[PDB]
Amino acid sequence: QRIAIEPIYDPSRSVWFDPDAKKYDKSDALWAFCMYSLSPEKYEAEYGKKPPTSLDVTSMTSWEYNWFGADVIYIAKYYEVRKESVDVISYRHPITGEIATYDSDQVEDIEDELAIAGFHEVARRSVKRRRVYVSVVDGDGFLEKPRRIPGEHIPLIPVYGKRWFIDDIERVEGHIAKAMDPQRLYNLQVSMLADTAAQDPG
Amino acid sequence: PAVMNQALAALLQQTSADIQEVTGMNRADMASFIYLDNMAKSLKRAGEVWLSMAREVYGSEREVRQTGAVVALNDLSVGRYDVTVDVGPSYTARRDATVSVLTNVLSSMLPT
Amino acid sequence: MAETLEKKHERIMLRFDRAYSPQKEVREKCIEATRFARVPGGQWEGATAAGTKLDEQFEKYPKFEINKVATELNRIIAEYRNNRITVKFRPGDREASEELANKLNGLFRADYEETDGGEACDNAFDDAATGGFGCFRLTSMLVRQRIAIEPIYDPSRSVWFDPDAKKYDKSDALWAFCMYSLSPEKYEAEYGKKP
Amino acid sequence: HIPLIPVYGKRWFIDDIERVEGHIAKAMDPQRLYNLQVSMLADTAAQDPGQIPIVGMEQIRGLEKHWEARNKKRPAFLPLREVRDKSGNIIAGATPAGYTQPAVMNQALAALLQQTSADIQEVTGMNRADMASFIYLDNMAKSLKRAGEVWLSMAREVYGSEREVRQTGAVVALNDLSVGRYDVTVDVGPSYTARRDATVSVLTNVLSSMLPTDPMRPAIQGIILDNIDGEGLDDFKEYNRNQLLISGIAKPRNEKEQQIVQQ
Amino acid sequence: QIPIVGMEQIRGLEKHWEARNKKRPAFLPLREVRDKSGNIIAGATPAGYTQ
Amino acid sequence: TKLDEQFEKYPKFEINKVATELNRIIAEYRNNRITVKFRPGDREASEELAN
Repeated sequence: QRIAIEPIYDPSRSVWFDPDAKKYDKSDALWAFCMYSLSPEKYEAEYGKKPPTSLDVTSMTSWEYNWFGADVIYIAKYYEVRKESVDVISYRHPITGEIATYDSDQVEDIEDELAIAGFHEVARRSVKRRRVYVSVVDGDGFLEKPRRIPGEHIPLIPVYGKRWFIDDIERVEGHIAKAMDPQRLYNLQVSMLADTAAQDPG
Repeated sequence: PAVMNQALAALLQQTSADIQEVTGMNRADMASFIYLDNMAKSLKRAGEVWLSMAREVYGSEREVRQTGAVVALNDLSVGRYDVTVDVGPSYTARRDATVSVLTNVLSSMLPT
Repeated sequence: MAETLEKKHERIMLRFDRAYSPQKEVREKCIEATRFARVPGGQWEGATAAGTKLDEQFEKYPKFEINKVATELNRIIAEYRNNRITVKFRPGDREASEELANKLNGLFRADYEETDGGEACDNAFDDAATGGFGCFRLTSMLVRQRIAIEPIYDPSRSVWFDPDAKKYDKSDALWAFCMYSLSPEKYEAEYGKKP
Repeated sequence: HIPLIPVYGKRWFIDDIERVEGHIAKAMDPQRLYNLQVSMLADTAAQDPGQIPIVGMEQIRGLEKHWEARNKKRPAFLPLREVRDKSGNIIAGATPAGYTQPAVMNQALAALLQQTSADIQEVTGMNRADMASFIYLDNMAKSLKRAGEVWLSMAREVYGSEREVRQTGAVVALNDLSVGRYDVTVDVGPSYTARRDATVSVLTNVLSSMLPTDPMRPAIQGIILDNIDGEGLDDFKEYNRNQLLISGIAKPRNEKEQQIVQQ
Repeated sequence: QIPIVGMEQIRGLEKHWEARNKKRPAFLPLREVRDKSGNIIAGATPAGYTQ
Repeated sequence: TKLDEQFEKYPKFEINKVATELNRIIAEYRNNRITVKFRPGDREASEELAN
């Protein structure tokens, strides 16, 4: 097993968080979405034959843009955080030290050594923990049923240029938003001068 | 012939000058400081998430050298580790990290 | 007259209005300033949709925005983010005060690092330098007990003090309010079904 | 104490009312007047770009195609008629009557552009005191001092009193009382991620103000190198500590060196 | 600046002067100033401009 | 505009001058990339753990 770091493409129209999270790093969030586009053939590869797909909708893109591709199929990943109750069933084995042992519920089922050198002793303490589940959904139903991922936090890491919290809404800014008006006014000035010059040469 | 009215010339100069004005102690004077500072506090959160995720994949560390699990196990009630998440320069190999700090220790020393 | 008996609640509500009224025009300027400097179209707010008929139409006046007041503010904020400063706990003249100071400002560092201290301080300074008022909170969370440092968002329209406190740090205050917004579903989560 | 810690940019108490100010309130009027100046200049410039000749209808009838293509073809001349009154007499020549005017950029607008652009930089901003960020950074320190006082008052009820007869606190959960105010003072200083940074930062300031002489300087360097350091420095650090403790500066921590290398 | 003209000097030709900045006219038409007897007293140029 | 029963379009020249500073900022980061550190603590075994 391994931990991997992967990139996310088009974050502006792909990542959506709980509207109740206010911190920079979104620590206090309880769910999130991560959308990505897909081709009909790759949707046929996994997820089986299936109906002809029901993609998600945002009504965001093609806003001043040309469309030619019907290879849309938008799929999303869904992250949940739940409390749940898990039984710690410690094999606190007296020998070779081993005081205050772990034995979470998900250990014994996979770890079947037939209890070589552990003993069982106190194993009847139930504790509320915190786990994270992941799922794959579309506009119709579940492409992949929920399963728990190995951690405690939502594994999405946001990066901002400049971020502020103004009126119940988080606001960001890059490095070119402030220069739109002078640039697109300079362009108009040059374009208007060119043809006026070209109209009456001599 | 054509004339190139005065208002257009004034607008050309004004807009061309304003584009540079709007867009941009040694470090803080540069226009790229805030972005490079907000990147560090994102990497700090990434480190925290990695630490929380690594215990269940590689197992707890514990001491009595640094020895982990046997086949696949976590250990619990071992407590928070004694490390602090920070940021620093990115190095391809460990040797670069060693020589980079040792050469900074040097060059601040009189020959003696 | 208390708890279930809401006779305490009318007093609380009256105190809210008494605290809100004096500091009402002051906070409007702070909010307007932050919005003027940060929101993309906020420099023209108040006019926005203004124009003339122009032969039975409603063409609106062009409203270009060339933001030139934010550069010095960014310089000031970068100045602080370069050198962040924190609490020190200097010792005294005694046999054991050295170890006492060491222990105390190690505990404080532990509390500041393992919670949202850095975010709280950065947010407070940013708001204070932009509008003029910032704030942050100091609570005690259960993890087997701990002191935690937390940020406060939108201090201008969220924090209201006793109108009888006059000092910089509001030491001589006897009550205060801290508002925050919430979603209907999260209101259903805790606080029960409720009205 | 109430656990809320206010932070102000600039604060004054004027008429029974507390008044605050940031760094952009003073510059709103010049900025939003500059915006209006630019917006008003743009469309005035865009209204009348060039010049067009003006003629009478019967002075050019039948000759429009020659004037239409005067920039593509290369005519040797352009024909036109004269202006005749109702009885057939000539009163004006064959030249066009006049031309339209292009945009002008009145002088008051130019003066306002320059003045407002200059005023924005004037209103908004011994070495430290000359900078425009000093007052904000000074008001932050006195907020942090109050935060320290609140934390120290609240920490006694959570971690217990200290006492000394080392610093050992409670047993299960207790406060102790009538132990009195502590012997510390709240201040501000640079913020460090780890303790090692704090140690090396002050030790290197103690150094670099010392002439190369006296035992001191090697001891300071040894103490500095004992802290700090990262990956792959095990052997170097052990070699350093050996020389640091055989010279009576390290105080063996009663495990192996007091009986092996110290002896 | 706005040109100043007489009412009878431009009647029936407003659509050409309205669109002089969008379309690219080869010229602009205008009439002369005539007195009560029908004699010409002024040319086809506008009388003046505002300041 | 129509322009005598056609649809000639306005010329729209584009002179991109806003990307130079953005490229400078990006080059600044790509020259110095920075990553996670994992500083040690004050304990007998924290050094090896951090390594």
